[PDB]
Formats: sequence, structure tokens, C-alpha cells
Amino acid sequence: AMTTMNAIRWPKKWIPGETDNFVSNEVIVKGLDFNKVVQHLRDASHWEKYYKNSGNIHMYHQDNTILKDKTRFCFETFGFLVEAEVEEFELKDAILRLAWRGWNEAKGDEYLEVYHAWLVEKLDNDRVRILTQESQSGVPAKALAKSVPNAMLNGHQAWLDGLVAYSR
Amino acid sequence: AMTTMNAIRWPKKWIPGETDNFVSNEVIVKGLDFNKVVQHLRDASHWEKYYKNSGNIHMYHQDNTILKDKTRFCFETFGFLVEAEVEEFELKDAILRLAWRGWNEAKGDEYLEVYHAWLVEKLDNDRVRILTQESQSGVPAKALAKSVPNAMLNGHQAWLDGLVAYSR
Amino acid sequence: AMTTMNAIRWPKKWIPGETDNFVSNEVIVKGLDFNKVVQHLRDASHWEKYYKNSGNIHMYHQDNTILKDKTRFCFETFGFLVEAEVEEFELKDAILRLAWRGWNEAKGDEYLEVYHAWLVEKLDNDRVRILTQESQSGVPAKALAKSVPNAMLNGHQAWLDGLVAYSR
Amino acid sequence: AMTTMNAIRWPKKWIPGETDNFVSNEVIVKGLDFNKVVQHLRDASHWEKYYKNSGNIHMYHQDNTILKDKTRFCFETFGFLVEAEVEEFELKDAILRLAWRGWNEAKGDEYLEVYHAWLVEKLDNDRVRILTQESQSGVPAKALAKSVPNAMLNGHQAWLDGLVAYSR
Repeated sequence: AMTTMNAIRWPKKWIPGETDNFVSNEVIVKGLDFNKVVQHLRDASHWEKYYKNSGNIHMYHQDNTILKDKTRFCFETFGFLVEAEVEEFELKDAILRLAWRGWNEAKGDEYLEVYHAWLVEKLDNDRVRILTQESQSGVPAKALAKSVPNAMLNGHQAWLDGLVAYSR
Repeated sequence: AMTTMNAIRWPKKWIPGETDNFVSNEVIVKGLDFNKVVQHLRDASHWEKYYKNSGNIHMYHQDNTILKDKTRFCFETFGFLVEAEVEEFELKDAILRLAWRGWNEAKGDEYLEVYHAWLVEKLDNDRVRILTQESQSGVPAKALAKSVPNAMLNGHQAWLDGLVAYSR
Repeated sequence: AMTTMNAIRWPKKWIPGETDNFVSNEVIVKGLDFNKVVQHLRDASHWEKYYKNSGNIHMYHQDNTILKDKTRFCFETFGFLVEAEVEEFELKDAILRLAWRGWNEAKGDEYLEVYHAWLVEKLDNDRVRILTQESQSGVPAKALAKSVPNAMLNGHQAWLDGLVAYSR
Repeated sequence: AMTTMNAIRWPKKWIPGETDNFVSNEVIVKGLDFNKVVQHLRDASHWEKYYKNSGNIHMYHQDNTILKDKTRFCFETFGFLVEAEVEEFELKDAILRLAWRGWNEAKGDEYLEVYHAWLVEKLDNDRVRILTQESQSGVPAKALAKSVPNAMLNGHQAWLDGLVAYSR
């Protein structure tokens, strides 16, 4: 038998190692409330409150800011606008899988498209695991992969750190 | 029914979330040679050649610098002297599991003990995954956990990136 | 009398503290050659070779890549295209002052305009100082100002560390 | 004839470029009160309240936590005990110069000695400048000098950002 843990389900075009950039971040925290974490990740109106690299949001076809399957929305991060659509949403009692495709309105070498996935789950003895991974395609993604320091890595780490702090 | 990936086997005292600091890094790379990666991770004399934060090493009871089960050694990283011993070593055709316990010769609140694990494996379509995770205990671990940027996260990311570059 | 050092001359519009973001980085290095540093900063063809956050460059009306007063150009950084124009260029035997205004082609809340200045000078006993400061205006600059970690600060530090490494 | 700004007075043994690590950080903020900044920097009991990376403080010969010339004290940063002594203190109506030498209780290769200087000053049009620079000697300083992201640079920027936010 194998020693394994739950992993993200990637659509074929976003498989890590098959795109231009891949970033992975993960925290495992004792005493963290699963439901609060889920709530603070899904309801996008909280992001600006705990993750300072993000700003305004807009849900185009909803009267609330809660992400569910197929939610079409936009948000600001690192000062620029990201258009997005939820492509995966499955919430069970001990695990949440949530992922959105993101893109900008640029053309040619400035176009950037991404698939940002999340997996939140309860583990033994009152621990919560938050895994977030992003696969990116386009010329700017090639530049981000070479950046020093790794801006995406630190940015996503700050998202995780803020979500944890805000959920206690 | 579950979607999972191979995961590190933690001894009980080191379980993520039960210690003072947990860091997790991962890369997934297309066309990377699995045997070269294994060679450059196992032979510690290569570390200083591709990972700038590592320094001198010494194997106390071996006439070579190749890590295997129970290897007792020391090395410098981030200017700190780490005493270590390999506590896990399992190498197969498609996967390597390697981990060492590390500690310093300090006492009281200056003491720091860590368990640094690695999982290298071949994935489908000519991809190699390198997962490294570290669990730390002691007062100095509590200070590292608060760093922003996260010092260990960026260090380990650089170790991974160097290991990849060096193995092409 | 005062103890002072040479400082950047700012147009009124860009005065630090009067805009939306201000970034300051500085290195002072022993045994570094002034002329070589100026060459590697002014000749933008070197940027990509030592500063990994920068990509392709283009001079619109020069048959070379040497920045001089009023040089109009564009360069890629953090994956985005920056249009620019040199607004200050004064090179003496022991001090260089160089600055450009930069902007993107975006509209509304995505529009960003910056003034990035540099001061390279010889100091007593074979040391060279490299000071770089940038003032930014626009809604994205307000976001960059609160970013965690500070993206601009770390990127510019990488520019300086690279310039130094490449000039040694 | 020269365009200059006030600069820190370094004792000879700490001159930037002549030691193992030099870090420079600076903010310039509109509407910040000079006296408030001076208060929140000199009264080391506020450090904990606005800068999360600093720990306990202790004053060896004073019944108060206000730093002045020759003030002997110790503090914790990065989970490290640093014995310090103020070696510079000059407070005028529009400029403060404050600096301390710090050291640890270690021998040979683990020994670290630093000189951390500050310059707070009023600038034209209701702006306040806060400049902080640190020069470090010893083997651990050599390691810090190689960190990417630069650990000292990011910690000091956080100190400055906290100081500003708290004094607003």
C-alpha cells in the first residue's frame, strides 16, 4: 500500500509541468475551524480584509459574493484585474475542492490565463490543511517562473497566512 | 474513489501542525531525469554547488558523502551548523523517500530540532515531482514561523530550483 | 555643518510622499568599478542577462541600446510591458544620475505611471554606491504600496544585486 | 552646487561596504508628525505593539524604556538575543540621529556584531523621512548577506511600515 494524501484534480490543459508556471503552497494548522476557513475562502468579500494583495471584487450574475460552481467574477490582485470563472466546486463535510480559471484582457504576449485550485480538508486530531496550487499559461507566466524572488510563491503564502489568521 | 498523491511518512513527534514550524515546497518538472535528481540530492557534496545557502559538510562515519539510512553527518545552512542523521531512506525505481533529523548543539531556548523530508518521484508523461517538507521544534522555530517573507520557504524553494537546474 | 550624501533630483510631480507608492533600495560595494556599473545600467541589452525579472527591450529610434537623455524605449518586467522615456541623464567622472518615466497602455483603474531614478557614485576608498528609487502614481500603485511582501522592494533589490554580481 | 540629503554618521569600523552585510531602508510620508515618530522609536516599549518581529526588551540601568545616549539594553529580533548599547543620540527640533551597537553572547564563527542606525527628519511640505541602515560583522552576517529575499531588508521595511502606521 501507499502513503498518500488528497490531491487536486487538474484538467488536462493545466497539468503541472505541462504549462509555463506552477506554484504550490500549503499550511497545516492545529485548532483551525474548517467551516470558518471554508467560509472565508468562498465568500470573496473577505479576501480584501485578510489578504492585502487583493482589492475590489464583482460577481456578474449573483446578488452575493459567495463562490459556487460556475460563478463568473472579477477581482483585483497585485493592482491588476483578473477575470475568472469557478470551474470546480465540491464541498463535503471534511473536504472542499474549489478552482477557478483566471485571465486578463490583454492580447498576444501580454495574455495570461491561469487555473488556481484549492483543497481545504480536516485531518486527524483537530488539524486543517489548506493546499493551493496554480498553473499558468502565457508569455507573462514564463517571466513569472524566472522571477527572483518568486513573487507568486510569496503572494500565495501571504493569502494562506491571512486566511489562517482571519479564521481564528 | 479518492484523487491522491504520494505523501511523506512523518514520525509522530513531527506531524505537521503539532510542532512549531511547518514548511512545504514542491516542483513538478517535465523532462527532468529522475536518477540525476536522486544522485544530486543524495550526494551531499553537490549541495554547495547548486544551493547557495548551503556550506561545508562532514560525514562522521563514511568515506563518501552519499546519504543512506542512518548516515550521521553535519552541514552548514543559512550560516548555522546542523547536526543530522538520516532516519528514512527508501529508493525504488520510480520514487525516493529520504529524511533526516537535524539539531544544533545549543540548550534551552536556543535549541532547535527539525525533521526534513523529501519525496522524489516520476509522474506520467516524463515529469518528475520533488516534494520537500520540514517540521521544526524549539523557540527559534517559533521566530522562523513568523518571518515574512517566510525564510525557510524561500530557502527550500531555492534548494529545489537549484537541484532542478543542476540536474538538467 | 551637516553630514550629507548626494540625492536624487525629483520633478515636483514625483516627490516622494506626494504620490501613491515610493520604493528605495541601495547597495554600497567595495572594489566595484564605477564605469562598468554605468555601462551595465545604461546599456539595457545587459538587463536581461543579470536581472531575471526583466525580459525583452526595444529602443524606438536608436540603432543601439544605450540610454541617453530622451531615449524612448520599452521593456518587460514582472511579465508586463512598460513604455518609457529617459527624463534625466547626467554622467560625470564620479557620478551618474539617470531617470526614466514609465507607463502602461491601460485605462481607468489599471493605468500606472512611474518615475524610476538612479544614482551611481564613487565613494571614498574604492567603494561604489548604487541608489535606486521609484515613485508611482495610479490605482495599481496604491495596491502595490500595501502588498505583502513588498514586491517592488524585493524586485529592485534583485536588480541591484544582479547589477553588482554582473559588474564584479 | 550639489543636491544632497542628510546621511548617517558611521564610526569607521562600520562604514558600509567595509563589513559583512549592509542594509538600507527608507520611507517618506506626508502628514506624519515628527515628534510622534521619535516617541514611538525611542520608547522601545512601543516596538512590540507595531513591529511583530521584535520581542521582549530589557533596560539594565534605567527605570524607563526611553532610549538615550549610552543606554544599555537588550532585545530580541528574529528569535535572537541581542545585547545593545546606544552609541549615538542627537535629538533636535527637525532631526533625530539614533544608533546602537548590538552583539550576541557567542564565540568565533557564531559571533555577530552590528551597528543599527536611524535618521528621522522633517522635510519640506509636511513630510517626514525615516532612514534606517545597519552594518554587520561576523560569519552569520555573511549568510544574511546572501539571503534572497533579503531577510534584513524585509524585516526593517516591516519595522518602518509599522512605525508609520502606528504614528499616523
